[PDB]
Amino acid sequence: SFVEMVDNLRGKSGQGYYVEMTVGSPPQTLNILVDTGSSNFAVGAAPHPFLHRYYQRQLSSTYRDLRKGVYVPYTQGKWEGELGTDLVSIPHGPNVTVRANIAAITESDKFFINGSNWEGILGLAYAEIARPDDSLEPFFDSLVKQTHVPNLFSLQLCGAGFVLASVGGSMIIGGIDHSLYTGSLWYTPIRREWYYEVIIVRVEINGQDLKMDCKEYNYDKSIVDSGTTNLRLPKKVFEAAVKSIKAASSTEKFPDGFWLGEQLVCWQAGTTPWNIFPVISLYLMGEVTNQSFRITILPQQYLRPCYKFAISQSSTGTVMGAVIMEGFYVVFDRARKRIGFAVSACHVHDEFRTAAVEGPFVTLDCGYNI
Ligand SMILES: CN1C(=O)[C@@](c2ccccc2)([C@]23C[C@H]4C[C@H](C[C@H](C4)C2)C3)N=C1N
Repeated sequence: SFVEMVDNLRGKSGQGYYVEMTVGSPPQTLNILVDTGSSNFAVGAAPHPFLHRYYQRQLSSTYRDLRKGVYVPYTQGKWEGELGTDLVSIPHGPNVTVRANIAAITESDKFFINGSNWEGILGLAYAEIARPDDSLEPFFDSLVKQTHVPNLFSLQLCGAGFVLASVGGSMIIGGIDHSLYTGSLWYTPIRREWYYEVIIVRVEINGQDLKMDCKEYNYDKSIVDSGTTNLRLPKKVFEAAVKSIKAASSTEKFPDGFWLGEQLVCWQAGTTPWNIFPVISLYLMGEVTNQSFRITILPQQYLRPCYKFAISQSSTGTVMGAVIMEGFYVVFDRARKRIGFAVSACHVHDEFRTAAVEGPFVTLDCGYNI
């Protein structure tokens, strides 16, 4: 039953969402970040100043060494680990246990987050981007293969809403929980199975079309990534977006340090002039060629709590992260190579606007080949 997976996600604002998992025998309890933007099940497996718990392979009777190291450098930092398998469960997920690949993180740099309360990450993307290579079967692949769990999962990230603020959410594994969304689910095709890649065909700020060649929206790719807090946009699209948002909220302006996601902006006790900030609609390619649908997000989503501007620039394509997912119920339909969006039952909104998922919208080549 999906009811037992509701609210199985926790986290601190901007520090990601984690689900509780157990690894090894006896079950070692660990909080594991849900990451649709990577493909490795990787867990702290050695002491670390930010870690209060970690995976201890020696304490596990069911641990099996793969005798193989793995080195994962990335832009912001890195982590190194040792490959092995062990029994893995999600106490508030499917009532199953699977033998999955586990990257035991023995050393890392700027990977773990102070006070985040998670001790590892669950890469939910595809084998193509797994480390060291695509032969290391990702967790969800192992789960589907070893169990009767449907090849599909869905994320309802709720955020906070009215010490870093606490967020809640749900990861429904193996199906769709209809109590988690209202209205209709709209599907955009997963362009290719590595990241969860999609195509954005149009963008609007307060109804105003950005009027850009749609290739710019997906340059060099667009992905859905729960492991990213912000909505991240390619340079050219980011600037056009910020310009439009600066204009719409012209009435009393802010420091450019705020627009850069650096500085924060403060009112007090529900005096925030939400109405001054525009809505943002991303049109995603529909399942039918010349069709599309839009998801519309409020300032309550892209201003995260005093608030920070949760829209930032990208040199690696569009990243639809938490702040865009938080308005909606997102279905990662791997079995049908598509991603569904629907208005979330928990999305934050005032009494004049609401996050929306609306389609269809017709057009009369938006992908960035590879
Ligand atoms: C964009 N992104 C990352 O940089 C991160 C990552 C980097 C390298 C390997 C695997 C995953 C990361 C995961 C977690 C949360 C956040 C900071 C840090 C730790 C890297 C994103 N996961 C996402 N989606």
